[PDB]
Amino acid sequence: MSQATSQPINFQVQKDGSSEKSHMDDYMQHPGKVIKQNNKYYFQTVLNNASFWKEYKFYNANNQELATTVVNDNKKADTRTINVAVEPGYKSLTTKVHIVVPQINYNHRYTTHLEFEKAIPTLA
Ligand code: COH
Repeated sequence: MSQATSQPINFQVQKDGSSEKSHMDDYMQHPGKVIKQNNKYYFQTVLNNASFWKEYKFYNANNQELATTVVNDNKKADTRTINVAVEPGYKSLTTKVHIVVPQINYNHRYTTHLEFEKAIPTLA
């Protein structure tokens, strides 16, 4: 068995090398969610046009890997809900994504940074 507690958390995806909004921010839903599940913490986020995201990896500011788990795939809406393993106090994530839109031959790898509105909290 598992027990889980959650609250909303907002964020903005910003450009590599910059504090500017990345257009990647438009491809994730807002706000996200922080979940505490069996004393483990997740940032739960919804990817828009999920079919375009060929690969994605998340890291903390110190380059540690943050495992992801798929919790929903909605074919009709073309969305994917994922949990990203995080820890209380995290303020930003680095993301590396491989985006492919084959009808327009768009095929690119990007690094961005996802900035939480406040640090991931401790939850009860
Ligand atoms: C998951 C995020 C994501 C998706 C789904 C996506 C899918 C799509 C898509 C779908 C049909 C279209 C028409 C575009 C069109 C563009 N993308 Co993106 N790209 C995305 C993340 C990026 C990133 C990252 C950049 C680099 C600049 C930035 O905004 O961070 C980018 C840059 C662009 C640029 C160059 C402008 C620049 O500032 O360099 C065009 C044009 N785009 N891309």
